[PDB]
Amino acid sequence: MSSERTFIAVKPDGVQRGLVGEIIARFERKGYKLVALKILQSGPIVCMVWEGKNVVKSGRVLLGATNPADSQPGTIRGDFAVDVGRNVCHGSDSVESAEREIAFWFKADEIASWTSH
Amino acid sequence: MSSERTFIAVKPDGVQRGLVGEIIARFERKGYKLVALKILQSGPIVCMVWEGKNVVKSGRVLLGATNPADSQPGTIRGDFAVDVGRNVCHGSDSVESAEREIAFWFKADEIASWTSH
Amino acid sequence: MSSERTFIAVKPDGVQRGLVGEIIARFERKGYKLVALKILQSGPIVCMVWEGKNVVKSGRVLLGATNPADSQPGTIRGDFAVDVGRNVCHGSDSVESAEREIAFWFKADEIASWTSH
Amino acid sequence: MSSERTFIAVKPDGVQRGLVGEIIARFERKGYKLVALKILQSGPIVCMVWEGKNVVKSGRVLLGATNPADSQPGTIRGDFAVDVGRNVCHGSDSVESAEREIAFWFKADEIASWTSH
Amino acid sequence: MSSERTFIAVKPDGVQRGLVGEIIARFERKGYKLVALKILQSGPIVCMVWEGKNVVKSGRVLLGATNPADSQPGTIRGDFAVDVGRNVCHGSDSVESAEREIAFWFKADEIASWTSH
Amino acid sequence: MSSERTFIAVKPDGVQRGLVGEIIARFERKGYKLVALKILQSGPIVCMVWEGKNVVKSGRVLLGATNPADSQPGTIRGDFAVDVGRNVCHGSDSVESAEREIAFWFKADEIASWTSH
Repeated sequence: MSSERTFIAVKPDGVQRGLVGEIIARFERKGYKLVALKILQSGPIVCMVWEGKNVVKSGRVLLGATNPADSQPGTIRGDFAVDVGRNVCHGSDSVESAEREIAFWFKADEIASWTSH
Repeated sequence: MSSERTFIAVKPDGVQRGLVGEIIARFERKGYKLVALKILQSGPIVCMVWEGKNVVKSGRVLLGATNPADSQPGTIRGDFAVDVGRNVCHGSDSVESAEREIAFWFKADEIASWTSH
Repeated sequence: MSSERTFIAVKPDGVQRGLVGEIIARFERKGYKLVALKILQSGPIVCMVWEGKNVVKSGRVLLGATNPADSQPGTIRGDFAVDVGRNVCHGSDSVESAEREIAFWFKADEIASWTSH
Repeated sequence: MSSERTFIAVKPDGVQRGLVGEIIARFERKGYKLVALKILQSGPIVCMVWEGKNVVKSGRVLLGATNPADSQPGTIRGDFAVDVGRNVCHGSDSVESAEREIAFWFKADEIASWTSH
Repeated sequence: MSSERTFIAVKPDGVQRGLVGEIIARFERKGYKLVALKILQSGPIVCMVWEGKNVVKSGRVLLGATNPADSQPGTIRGDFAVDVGRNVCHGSDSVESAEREIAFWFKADEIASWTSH
Repeated sequence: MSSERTFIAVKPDGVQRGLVGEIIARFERKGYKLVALKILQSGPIVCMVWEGKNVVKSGRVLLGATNPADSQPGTIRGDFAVDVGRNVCHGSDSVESAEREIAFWFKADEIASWTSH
């Protein structure tokens, strides 16, 4: 509707195979503003937050069905995943649980903000 | 020689034109391990730290001569910059000042670490 | 069926974000012959005409549903548009109105022609 | 289920238009192990064999419906074919006829094998 | 220095092999404003005009030395040409003969103009 | 001068990181005819033979200086290698030793041949 946020993350298997550039770029080219980032340490992981109108449903469509075997080429699991264990990434589930996800990972100051062009 | 670090950053004009995916990927494909990331707010900026043997001279070669007019296609300023004012990025200058740069921006815990494959 | 023509165009928002290369190439790689081009001046716009068997339905499938929110990644609105106001391009609607569109924009001589390989 | 094989091949029209790199890479990036290759001489052709869990249905989804006019952008016929005569490639049909196809083209020794990472 | 123009063109062999998308995009991504286009009919050809500070020397560096055998990968002849007969394109020679080239091909009205972002 | 051959090969580290598509395509896009292929089994390896006028010096320029630290972005070692141990590939050394290399690996029949377009 306006200025809604959502939460993506990159599982240990993505990071390890060299995919962090690829994911980030697909979000840039759609039009969505990036607003916080960091890494953390099984294996390591990358956390982010993306802002624009509908970022919630759009994200889910970019990623592809959660069971690789069901997803479509053109999407991220469609071009790179094979099983549900090793499925490369997680994206925020609903315009509610965006918050329980964000607020549980990102302290107040970390989130920046600015106007685009 | 081994396990040396260096410091890249993405200027406000890069970020604004949608280049953060592109830069990150060129580092992934050469072989170098990524080890910390964050954003900050003129305009916003992205900070990183990359680890492997020679990451210092390699980085400089990936970016291209500081005066766009002098740099070569195939590199980052060669494919995307036109003048020295608006030149997209900064990369660490020497195996010394890597530190004065890192330590001045990144607190102890932020830097992670792990073994690759 | 044979040697049918159609009419694509690039809205002011496409042109402004730097997409004219991208669109043109997707038509080249499918197999379709290009046969006229020009630019014009809100904002500026790019006009074209493409020839082969079925170019009409194929074009529509390459572009994606007119409401970005409905279209699929892999297509042009799927990878780059977010709302219906700012939806990047227009493609010819039917094997009839191809003409009312062409003939209304392109004078007799402008249309070239040649044999391929 | 485990360690199943399948058989892809590249028709004379693919080879002639310069597509052998493109096809091979789409298989590499999904995760599947390559295990034999060769060429042969109408026109010439390229034969291969790919191994992992489900390689059979996955292959078919990567290629797209056999009638170009029916297939979806993001897939190989979706991005490059126009008619059913000149449709670029053939991929193995079922977990049975994988064999009648393989064994009819590839002598015992040609098939290699190794462990991945 | 400011707002200088230059003249690129695409030879019959480029056009025929499917390169018009590729060339145009390399100019878009550097930063230069596009300002007129058309096609014409041996074989057909594509004409253009590009505007920004230094577009003259930059163009020449993007294309590569005129003798393919001498040019460097990363540039247009470096990635696609083999001999000097069949060398894909022509780019304007000097900030003078930009004019004798432009004015000899493009009537007054065809050249548009606009402000960017 | 005409119809000279040369010999490329892909080391175990290339194959393992998923590069066989990438290499092959760079040869396709320059213009050179492919004429034999196979695989073999430390680790496995891929062998090939490429034909056109000057394929010998061109190949060497596409690959980059043998010491990664010396080579230039835009080339294959420039974009992907870091040390001389793990340097991804080998390409034929001179218009003589093309033969001692070819003939030592490829039996008479394996080499095909055909006319292009």
